[PDB]
Amino acid sequence: THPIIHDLENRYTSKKYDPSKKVSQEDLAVLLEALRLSASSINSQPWKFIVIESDAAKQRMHDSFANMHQFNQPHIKACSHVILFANKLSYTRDDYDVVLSKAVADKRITEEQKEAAFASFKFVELNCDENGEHKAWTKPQAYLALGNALHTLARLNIDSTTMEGIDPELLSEIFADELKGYECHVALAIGYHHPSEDYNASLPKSRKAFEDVITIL
Amino acid sequence: THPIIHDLENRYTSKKYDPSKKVSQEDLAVLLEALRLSASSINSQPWKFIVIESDAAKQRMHDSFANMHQFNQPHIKACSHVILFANKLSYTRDDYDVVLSKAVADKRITEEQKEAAFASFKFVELNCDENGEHKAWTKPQAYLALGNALHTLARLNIDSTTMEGIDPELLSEIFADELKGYECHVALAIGYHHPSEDYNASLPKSRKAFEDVITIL
Ligand SMILES: Cc1cc2nc3c(=O)[nH]c(=O)nc-3n(C[C@H](O)[C@H](O)[C@H](O)COP(=O)(O)O)c2cc1C
Ligand SMILES: Cc1cc2nc3c(=O)[nH]c(=O)nc-3n(C[C@H](O)[C@H](O)[C@H](O)COP(=O)(O)O)c2cc1C
Ligand SMILES: O=c1cc(O)c2ccccc2o1
Ligand SMILES: O=c1cc(O)c2ccccc2o1
Repeated sequence: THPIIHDLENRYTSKKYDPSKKVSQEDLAVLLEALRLSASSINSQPWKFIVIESDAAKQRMHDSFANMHQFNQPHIKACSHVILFANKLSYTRDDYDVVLSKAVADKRITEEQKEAAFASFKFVELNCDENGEHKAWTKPQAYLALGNALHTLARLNIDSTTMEGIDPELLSEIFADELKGYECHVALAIGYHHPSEDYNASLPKSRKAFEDVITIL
Repeated sequence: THPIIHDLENRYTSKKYDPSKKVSQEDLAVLLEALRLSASSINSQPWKFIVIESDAAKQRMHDSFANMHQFNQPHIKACSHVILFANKLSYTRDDYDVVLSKAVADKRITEEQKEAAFASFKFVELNCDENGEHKAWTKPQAYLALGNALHTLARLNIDSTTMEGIDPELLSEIFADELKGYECHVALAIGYHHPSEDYNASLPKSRKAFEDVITIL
């Protein structure tokens, strides 16, 4: 099988973890750097990836399922790490300056061209919603990073469970300081599936027929 | 360098294509199958990938830049193929029926279980607009597929240019029948960069400091 297809046909959504296997620091570092290298509109990187690693952090995450989507709760303490994909509520010219400044430092643009580079920010200004927030534009960038992450995990042979069945309001309360100026609509548990109780590991993958999703013109 | 990091450090946004090189059908088939295998919330697959391959289709795509984002227009005819990432405006039970029916046909589930599988559709009603549109939920799923595609292209060593600088309104007119019931906010040109005029090929990649985007708890 072609290596790319093999990876995408073999990755799946784990439904039960093995609490005695942890992701190595070597593998976790690759995943985190892969997330950092994700592409985004105008190199905005309007995101923050929060890694729930410690027992104390896991308890806090565990508690965010207090009143909603409890079918996802058992994974928190059983898996190795949980990653929160946070997207910025509003993206300002100041946030953008952080990017442009770094670009001047990395030698991709000149300080003179920097001011000239601020014109690409108009693209952000046009995507400003009712309340003056850009969350409808920043959230999709974070999902792009998530797609990158899922492909990355398939290559490292690490199991995962993407989760939209979370409580964003309660997460913003529990991780108050960390999610300041951001929102979190999706989290990702990673680890190693349970050898006998992860029933999804044995089910066939199902997707729509090629002609139902692809059109060639 | 670690294979995953090498791929992500070496892929970049091409700013000029070589019109004499096309993507092979073998490579195109891998990319399209990779898009099809993308994960999505509840396996909804609320997307359609439209491939602009023929000269006639390229002309239509070329014409969608008549009003705006002219800086992106030259790539259309120069590159090999353009892929439109379309997301569904509203996701219904009939839409989910198609997913569940294919799941049954894929032996993933049984007809009896197909009836109980619709209980997962409750999560789609949770993203219904005041207008009844789920575009704020479907668009992020399409961006996840895009993140998957960008990683896939890095593995195949094919150049690309993601494009949000497009005209969704003009696209809806030009690709009237193909996009009925969908919207398209991002397209992707693929091909091979111009050997000497693609200036971005020689510029360093720039991303925010690890500490600025990643928090470990
Ligand atoms: C954005 C997103 C959110 C999802 N949320 C959940 C979730 O809350 N719980 C879980 O069990 N699975 C969740 N999934 C898993 C999907 O059901 C799964 O990706 C889809 O059925 C395709 O199956 P595979 O992932 O097994 O290929 C989610 C997936 C995506 C991409
Ligand atoms: C969603 C999205 C839309 C983008 N739109 C454009 C576009 O219209 N034109 C183009 O030249 N670059 C576009 N880019 C490219 C980004 O500027 C580029 O990904 C970011 O600067 C990081 O650089 P790299 O992609 O070279 O790593 C887009 C990227 C993303 C992910
Ligand atoms: O030069 C660019 C680069 C971008 O990332 C971009 C994004 C959205 C709109 C237009 C754009 O123009
Ligand atoms: O069983 C599932 C599968 C999903 O993909 C999902 C998505 C969002 C909310 C809850 C969910 O529960």
